[PDB]
Formats: sequence, C-alpha cells, structure tokens
Amino acid sequence: GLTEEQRMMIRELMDAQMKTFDTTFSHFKNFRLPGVKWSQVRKDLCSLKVSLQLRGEDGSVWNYKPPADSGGKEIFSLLPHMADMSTYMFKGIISFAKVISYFRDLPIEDQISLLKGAAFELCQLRFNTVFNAETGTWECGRLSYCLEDTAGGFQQLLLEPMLKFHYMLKKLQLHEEEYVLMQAISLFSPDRPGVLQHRVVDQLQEQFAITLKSYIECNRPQPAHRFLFLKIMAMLTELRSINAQHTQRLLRIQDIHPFATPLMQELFGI
Ligand SMILES: CCOP(=O)(OCC)C(=Cc1cc(C(C)(C)C)c(O)c(C(C)(C)C)c1)P(=O)(OCC)OCC
Repeated sequence: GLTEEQRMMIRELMDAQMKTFDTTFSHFKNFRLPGVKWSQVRKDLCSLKVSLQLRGEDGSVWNYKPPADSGGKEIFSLLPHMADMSTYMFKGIISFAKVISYFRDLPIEDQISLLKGAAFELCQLRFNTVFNAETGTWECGRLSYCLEDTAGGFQQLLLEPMLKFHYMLKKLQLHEEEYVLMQAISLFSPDRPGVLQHRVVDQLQEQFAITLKSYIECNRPQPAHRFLFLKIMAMLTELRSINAQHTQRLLRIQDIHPFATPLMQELFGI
C-alpha cells in the first residue's frame, strides 16, 4: 500500500509540475529562427535531423527543412533557436526544483550543484511526454520538431542513444506521477559534483525511488508492468551517461562556435 507520506510526496511533486510545466508552450515566444580540422567530430550534429513546424495562430503554417553537411560551414543554422528552446525549458525546470521543498531546504550551493547536474535530464524527461513515437515528432504547442525519419536515416537507425531513449521511455507508457518521480530521483542525485549534504540528498533520493517503486506495485498489477521500476531505474542511469556525453558534445561545439545562452553558460562550463 501507499503511505500518507508517500501520498503527500507525490502530490507535492505533481503540484510542482503543473505549476512549472507549460505543456502548451504558450509563453515560448520571441525566439530565434534559422535564417531565410578536428571539427569532423564537431559534426556531432549528424543526427540533428529535425524539420521544424510552426502553426500560426491565424491558421497559417511555417515549415522548415534543414540543409546538409559536407558543407561543414554553417550546419548550426538551427543552434540559436534550439538554444532558446532549451533556455525556456531550463527556466521551467529550475522553477520546478525551487518549488518543491526538500530542495529549498538544501543550502543554496547544493541547489546550484544539483541543478547544473540534472538540467539536461529533467528537460529531456519533460520533452518525452510531448514526444510522439508514431510520427516521430515533439509536439511543443504551436511548435513542432519532426524527426527526419523515413527521409534522413532509417527507423532502425536509432543507434543514436538519445532517440533510442525517447522511443524506449515512451514505450513504457508511464503515468504523470511516474514522470514526476523519476524527475525527482534525477534532481536529487547525491553523486553529482560539488554536492555538500550528499548524505541528505542521497537519502532523499531513496525515499523517492521507494515511492515510485511503491506506486508501480500499487497501480500496475499486470504482467507487462513487471520490472517496470528497475527498467526505469536503468533508464535513468542511461540518461546520466547521455548527459555527460552531451555536455562534452555541446562544449566542443561551443569551443569553435559560441551560441550557448547566459543561462546555458551558468548550468554548464562557461
Ligand atoms: C532539435 C533537437 O532535438 P532533440 O530531440 O535531439 C535531437 C538529436 C533535443 C535535444 C537537446 C536537448 C537539450 C536540453 C534538454 C539540455 C535543453 C539541448 O540543450 C540541446 C542542444 C544540443 C540543441 C543545445 C538538444 P530537444 O531538447 O530540442 C530542443 C530544441 O528536444 C527534446 C525532445
């Protein structure tokens, strides 16, 4: 059964989510848009295969299809825009953290540390909920990011760790509570550099995992939801690896083509 404390914990997480997650992206506006030798690795954007769509309020539609590489010069046509969306997302994620309580009790520096450590993951997790595995696109309000699938690579070429992550996580068909919980576990990761009260955060993370584990055992009795809790935990360990992988990828690009926003600079190196 689920205890009173567990219940209050979920509600606090759920309350924090609806207060800070603008699922319609209504306040995402005034964002940039693509214009109208060891950089070969800097070509990490090889799987940045996303067409862009914008549903005009008046009913119109703008559709953007990206260029090609082998024209190494300027394949960052989509970076600025992308960075703005990340900032909007991050802002939302920081608001999520600061609105909990177990988080605000932690000393300031510990909040900063945990945030710089989980930003990517928390934002990555939120985007999964607006991801559509059918059309391979991320519905973000009037905005849309369609994967250049059945066009660019091939629907089996999910060799890209992150895409595999989104399809795989979407496949579990998690509930909102589960998403918020695995957003808590990620946020309160005791093993993130610079963490002071690591003993506290660690125990907090255990209470979250225990709650999620409980929730699953108390609301998903069917054979297909066996080991769900572990898959999710493994799923989150994977996410950490991508995170690190990404910070690096992102920094290489920054080292030769500045584009990161002030906020992005805060969270990461710069
Ligand atoms: C068009 C990008 O599609 P996408 O799915 O990855 C494709 C390989 C994607 C990944 C992503 C996520 C982040 C956060 C989570 C840390 C904010 C980024 O900062 C960045 C870049 C590298 C652009 C700086 C990319 P998304 O956040 O796009 C943001 C504009 O969308 C996730 C659904």
